[PDB]
Amino acid sequence: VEKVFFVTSPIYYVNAAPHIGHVYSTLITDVIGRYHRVKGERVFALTGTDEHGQKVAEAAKQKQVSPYDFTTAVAGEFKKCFEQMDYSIDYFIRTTNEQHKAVVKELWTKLEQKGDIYLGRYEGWYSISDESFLTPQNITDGVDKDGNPCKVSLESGHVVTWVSEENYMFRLSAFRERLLEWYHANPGCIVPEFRRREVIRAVEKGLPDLSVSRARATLHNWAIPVPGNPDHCVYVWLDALTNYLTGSRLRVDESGKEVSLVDDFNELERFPADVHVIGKDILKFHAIYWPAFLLSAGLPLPKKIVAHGWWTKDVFDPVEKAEEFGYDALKYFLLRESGFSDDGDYSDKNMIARLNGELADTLGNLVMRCTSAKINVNGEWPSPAAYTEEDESLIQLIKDLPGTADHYYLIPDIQKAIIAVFDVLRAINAYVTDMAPWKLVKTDPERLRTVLYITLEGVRVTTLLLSPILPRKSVVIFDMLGVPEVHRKGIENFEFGAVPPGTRLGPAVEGEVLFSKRS
Ligand code: MET
Repeated sequence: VEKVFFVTSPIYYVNAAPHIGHVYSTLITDVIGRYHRVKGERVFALTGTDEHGQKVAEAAKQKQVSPYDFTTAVAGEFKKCFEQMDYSIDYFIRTTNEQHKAVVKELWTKLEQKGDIYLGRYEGWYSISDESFLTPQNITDGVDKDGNPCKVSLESGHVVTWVSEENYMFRLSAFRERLLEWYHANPGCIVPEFRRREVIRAVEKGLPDLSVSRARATLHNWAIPVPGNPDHCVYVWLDALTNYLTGSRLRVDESGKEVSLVDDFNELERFPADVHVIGKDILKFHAIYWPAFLLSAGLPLPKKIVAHGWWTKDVFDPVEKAEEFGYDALKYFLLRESGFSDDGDYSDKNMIARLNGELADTLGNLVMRCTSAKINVNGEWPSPAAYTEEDESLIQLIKDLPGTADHYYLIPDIQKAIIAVFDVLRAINAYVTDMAPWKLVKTDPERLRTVLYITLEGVRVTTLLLSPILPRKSVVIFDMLGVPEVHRKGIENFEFGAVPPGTRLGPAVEGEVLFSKRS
């Protein structure tokens, strides 16, 4: 299928200012989308804000402001944060958007028409902060904002309240077997594997029907009305999930403004998403509810959901840390340190260790060596002579790197991808140290040609595969190496030897620093 590669992030509640967590989830989305662009693929990356609901309404009230004013303000904060963070997201959707509201009504009507929505009651627990329905097995004892007894969610520890309302119910129970068939027929669809196992376990125990409307008073009328029943408002999560479907049907300005909503998702060739990036805290909504709505509506299911280890929505300001330590470096650190396990050492100490250790010493030092006037005296890419077995062994590593990094990026496990690239980087260092090209300038010019060219090409290819992570710094590196633009993207330039000998390096600004060491 030739289609637009469609990668999304969650859309974040606007009850508070954007923080780390939002920046991480969108960072992952950004990176995946950036990697597919360097492969020369069509990409559409989506991010945005979740603006309706009781949670947000009550946050706006607590600040003595109108919901319209409050969502617009916080959303603007989110837009400023993501711009400052230097992403490359193709569109920023808001659920207050009028074109979005129309897709929600369409989808609602489609589910109703398919027979999958009936009027019933929900009587049970609810976490307003998580906008989540919970069974009694999922709550426990706690304390409110005053030490007063109360019940909280096991999931998140937020206060839960009992709800007894006549609600429109979605027939989630009817989709249990079809979802299990989906999980098993596509064992890559949920990443990492242990979260794929969790979802299956849960669906296997059985599924209750899901409330998809609420009484309009309860939401403070800050919500999308149920089509043909203005007493009710569409559940914030059904509303929220439809974000993905909406964004797949929006034609976008050259300045990121929606200008048109197309009738049919096929028209823009984006739906269904090839990867949903989410945090572990919103797995049920994306891996159970979402495909059930889509199976009901006759729509196509996503290909991959990847749930990382952070808590999506919840001492570290992203922009200030990036001002201190560097943007690409901060992004690199976040991506390198965490797996699907949120047990990352995020201290200033470990940030500096990785900055100095890997960015400055492994990669930075290596770039400076092969470009320096000491070693590379003609400031160009040499023609290599004959390769020795040690030469060939390093070359093999470089030739194998792209296919390996590619598979990691596609899982997606971006940490593993970085580790693979830096293994090759550590090897190239060991080769350089072994060959001592600095001594070779004098002793053996022909030998140097070989060592230097292999060093250049290794640095080029690692840098290319590192470019979705270090997008500003890779441009600097390519500039230093003198790599023509056309060679900076495309799978054509994954191949060893795509930049010809004789290519001149780019001027030198000997106020160096690729990465300046710290503390
Ligand atoms: C459809 S993504 C919804 C995510 C939710 N608004 C959150 O912030 O966790």
